[PDB]
Amino acid sequence: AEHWIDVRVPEQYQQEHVQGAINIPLKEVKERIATAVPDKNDTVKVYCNAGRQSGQAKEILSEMGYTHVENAGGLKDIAMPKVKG
Repeated sequence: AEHWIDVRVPEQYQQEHVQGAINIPLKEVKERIATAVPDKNDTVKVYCNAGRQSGQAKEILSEMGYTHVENAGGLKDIAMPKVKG
């Protein structure tokens, strides 16, 4: 399966977020991933407004010992349905 995580400020989430993502900012992803995705073998796709901060979150998660994290890109790149906050 997969889980999707918005890793930026809620400010993007308010206007639109990938349908099925949860806002877990970069600053906090390190701890909150454990409650969002208790099985770190599950696929985790991170994205943010500019793709970069999801890149950083991916590195944080890789340090936390994830096996299937991926930076999807930036919010613009993900071609899933989106919804507002």
